[PDB]
Parts: sequence; structure tokens; C-alpha cells
Amino acid sequence: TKHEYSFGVIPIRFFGTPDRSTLKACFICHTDGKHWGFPKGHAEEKEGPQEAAERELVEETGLGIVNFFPKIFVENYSFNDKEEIFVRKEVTYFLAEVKGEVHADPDEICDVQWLSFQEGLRLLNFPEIRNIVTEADKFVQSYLFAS
Repeated sequence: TKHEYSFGVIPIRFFGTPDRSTLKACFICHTDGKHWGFPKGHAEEKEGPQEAAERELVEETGLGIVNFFPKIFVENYSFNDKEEIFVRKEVTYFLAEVKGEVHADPDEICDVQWLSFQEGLRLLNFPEIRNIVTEADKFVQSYLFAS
């Protein structure tokens, strides 16, 4: 009955050295009810999904895009809001190597945690995104690592 659409970026960087490095994503904790997610939001009218994703990233974190990977991830949810209205919601995540350091607003954001996807799977509770994180880890493993 009510449809919502959101667009976000999974922000990653590689940390370490040519000898040892780890691919980590920027996990954000939202004071909005205390749960982990990635920078995401609605598209402003006329704005492409990718532009919306880059804009939200920037607004929430001050990071900049270095490059996007050729891949998106999608999750769908259904729930009820204030007026017991039925909301089918679809969220589209891009994946991007990112530069700069984080500048979060303490009002919106409770914590910022750089973890590998496996670190995140092992250590964090994030039902909104577990599937997304699982898929992303599978993707970067075949896309970026030997074979």
C-alpha cells in the first residue's frame, strides 16, 4: 500500500600493507533506535540512485568516493508505521572504495566501526543488512582475490 525506496553506499577501504592487508567496511550505528547500517537515504526528486547514494554517504560521514565497484545489492522489507500503514521498502546498496576520514554528527550517529565483512558477521547484530554483508563478502572475494 505504501512503497519506499532508499539508496546507500557500503564504504570500504583496504587497511595495512602489501604484506598484510584487510578489506573493511564502515559500519554506522544510528541513534535512530540503536542498530547498525550503512549510509543510505531517499533520492531527491530527479536524482539517480547512485547520486542519491553518494550524497547520503557524504552527508552522513564526510567520506568521498574513490571508485565504485560494478555491483549493487538489494534487500526488501515489509512493516507497519505510525498509522498502522503497510510499508513495502526496498533498499539498494552500491559498493565503493572511499577516501577521507569520518565526521559524524553525535546526534544522528552513535558509533563508527571499520570491520571486515566477516568481522562484522561474527561481531555485530544487524538484521537489516546481514544478507547484504554476506553477499558483499562473497562478491569481493571472487572479484578481487586470486583465481
